[PDB]
Amino acid sequence: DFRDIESKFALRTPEDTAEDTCHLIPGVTESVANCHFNHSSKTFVVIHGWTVTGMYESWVPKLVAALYKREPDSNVIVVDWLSRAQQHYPVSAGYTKLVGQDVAKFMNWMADEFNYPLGNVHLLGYSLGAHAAGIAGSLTNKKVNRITGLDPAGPNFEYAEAPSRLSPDDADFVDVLHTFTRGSPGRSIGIQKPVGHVDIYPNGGTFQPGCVKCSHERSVHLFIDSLLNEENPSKAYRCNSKEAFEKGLCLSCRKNRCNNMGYEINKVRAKRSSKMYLKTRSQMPYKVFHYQVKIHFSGTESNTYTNQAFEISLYGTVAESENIPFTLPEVSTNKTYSFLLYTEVDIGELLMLKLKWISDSYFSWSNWWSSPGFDIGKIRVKAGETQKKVIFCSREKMSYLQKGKSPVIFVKCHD
Amino acid sequence: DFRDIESKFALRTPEDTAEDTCHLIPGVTESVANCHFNHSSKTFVVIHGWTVTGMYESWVPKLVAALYKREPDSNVIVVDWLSRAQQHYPVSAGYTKLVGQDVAKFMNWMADEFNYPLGNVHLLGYSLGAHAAGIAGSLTNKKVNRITGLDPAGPNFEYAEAPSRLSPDDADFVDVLHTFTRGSPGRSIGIQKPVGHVDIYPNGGTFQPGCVKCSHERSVHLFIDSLLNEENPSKAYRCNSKEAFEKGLCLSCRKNRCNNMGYEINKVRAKRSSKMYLKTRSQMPYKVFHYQVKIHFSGTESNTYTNQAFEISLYGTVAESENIPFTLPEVSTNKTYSFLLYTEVDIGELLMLKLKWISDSYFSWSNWWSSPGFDIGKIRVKAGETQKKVIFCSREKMSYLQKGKSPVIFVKCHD
Repeated sequence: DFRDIESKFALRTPEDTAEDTCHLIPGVTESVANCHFNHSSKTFVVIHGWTVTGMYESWVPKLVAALYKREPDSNVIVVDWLSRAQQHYPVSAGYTKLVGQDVAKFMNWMADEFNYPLGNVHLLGYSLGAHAAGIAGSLTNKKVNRITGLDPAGPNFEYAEAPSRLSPDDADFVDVLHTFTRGSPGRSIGIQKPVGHVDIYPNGGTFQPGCVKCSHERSVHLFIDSLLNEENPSKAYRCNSKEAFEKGLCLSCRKNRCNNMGYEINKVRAKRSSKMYLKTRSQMPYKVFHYQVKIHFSGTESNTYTNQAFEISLYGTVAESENIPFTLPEVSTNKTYSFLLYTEVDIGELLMLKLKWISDSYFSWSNWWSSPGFDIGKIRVKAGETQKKVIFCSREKMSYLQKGKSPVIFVKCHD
Repeated sequence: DFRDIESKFALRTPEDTAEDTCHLIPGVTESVANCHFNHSSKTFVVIHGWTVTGMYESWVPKLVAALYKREPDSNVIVVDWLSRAQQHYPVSAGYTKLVGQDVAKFMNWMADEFNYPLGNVHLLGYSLGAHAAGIAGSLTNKKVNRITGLDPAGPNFEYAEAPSRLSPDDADFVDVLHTFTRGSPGRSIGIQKPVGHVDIYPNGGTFQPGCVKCSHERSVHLFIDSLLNEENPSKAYRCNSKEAFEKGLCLSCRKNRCNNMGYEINKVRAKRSSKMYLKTRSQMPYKVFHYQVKIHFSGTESNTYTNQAFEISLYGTVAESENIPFTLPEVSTNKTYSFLLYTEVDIGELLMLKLKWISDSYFSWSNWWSSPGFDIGKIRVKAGETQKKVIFCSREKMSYLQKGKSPVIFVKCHD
């Protein structure tokens, strides 16, 4: 052996939940005999990240079961961070480059022991483990092809240098998921910067409101539910900022302005640190569909903004939605607005649109159980997947805005 | 003069509400000078019917306004029943044939005074006036072409002879409207027999539930709203009985099994005293659309009938309906039922069907807020107008019957 590794190794098997089946000893010894290894196989390696107490991360069994059922003949290896974990948090950040040197010796081992092509390997991890993976990928003699960092750490790595962090040149393709950008960068965990080729801000990137501490457990749950549901990947959209995407002007994707999420990013490289966006549900598998609208208003009386309590329903060929309350901070005459539609079901082909503006909490009455209304019609839509430039229309009576008991309907017409 | 008429005559004008403008004196005197008459015109004559007190029927101004706006250059003439009215009710029935002889001398007058072709005249009336009109049409030397009797009388004319009543041979085409067949034939007003070529039983023919006495008054209202709305006549359907039509097996009209109502009966004669049916609304103009359904049930558990509290909604291209509660006295597994859909609006082309079986009054709970349900799908429909043999289908989840909060949806499919 060259550098005596203190971290114990474990090449895991699908018949293993939360223990070690086969320990791979360091040094150039027997490796394929005790631990099963296939050269014509997939090698996805993980790093256990920062643990405050002495505990192995409880989400490993569902993890290794998910990657083993997703890909047969898989070589999954985990390292023990607890050999150099139970110390101070910046001191653990100091030990990140030593464990990076350890995994550096690891992928330098079979580079000449087995002469691996290193074009079929995967490296992934979270918190300080993803940072050590980025350091190791920065060190690499032969450039690694893929890395999916999960939710990284915070105030230890502030304006650090590129070999000491994740970088686009650290791999052929770098992906990252900032679940938790909430709070101060110098205090809270999470970096507010597009550190990789692509970066994700799920549920706005601040925090998932499902409510444990709910910051990296999400980042592994959406990844495992992305890789299980391989036939319908979640479609992320390139945009400029959080609120610009929330208004919904970044859902065209006529050119490369949108891509998938999770395991398959469709192998698009040479990126300019662009911002890529999603919304998500909470505690059911996360395949939220997206839609954007182009609403039109009219009226010569020129009334102004009052309230944001509006609800809309949707009926379609495949499924149905009851009601989705939303918030529009500006509403007036002769103006076009837009807001996002996040749906838990696949509506599919469209027939008609249902609208219910009761506003029961925020000014339902408005001085005669009715508001001074506008005339609403010619609402256009755009689907978050593929393209749908279709034209709708309204009818005569229910184009008027009315506060409470207002079942406004819409209808498709093509002429 | 041959027979000195006691009834005063009035050839009415559109500038007349409830009075006499021009009195036409009896006997062969001047007739076209004082009262305006055009030979190339339409002559629709009326008879004021039975009045308990001394009163001219208050619905004459809207009547004569409606026939004058419907047909320009119209010769409308009314007689005074009050000359021989204010006596006993069978004694008034005795005077019906004397006023029939009076109007007999009337249409025998210009048969040789002006040599009228008598193929452009109309005779109409109600209560005993329609009976006297039938007697006069039975007497006629040249056969009259048209008569629209309104709601006739009751116990005076029970199993009477054909010259003493309305009959198919009394005219070329005889129409009648039994609004009120409720009660005993020997006590209540109204005959329970197809006295004419066609007969109508509106709202089942018992009574219109709009709630005055609400009987004959209703009759004249549906006739005037039929003649005002000439572009969309109410479509009556030939059937066998009241409940057979109420179940809805008489709405095909592939052959002559349906016709219009009001003024225009499409000139179909030589009838075999068939029963012809309608439903109607109350105190708005009466153009109720009709639909019939072919619902299918399934299930091997073989559950039986419990309740009849079901509600259904309809969404379409043109309009919408909120909910229409109905009653089905038999519901079970693997059985096909049918019930009528009476709508106040024109739904038009169809997209999808909405069903809400809350049954909040009649057993909404059913021991766990849910009932042991059936699987429902493949519902066919048939429009009351023209034909619509279209095929629909259901989806996977909401085919199950559930008591309360049950938004069952349906979808059109053609493959």
